[PDB]
Amino acid sequence: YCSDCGADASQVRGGYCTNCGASADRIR
Ligand SMILES: [Zn+2]
Repeated sequence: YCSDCGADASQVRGGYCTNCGASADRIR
């Protein structure tokens, strides 16, 4: 999940959470 917004990890692309724009690092 994205620690910043809760989005499912499946939603990360291009180095960013595609929901909230968090840097990749924020996925857990
Ligand atoms: Zn996010």
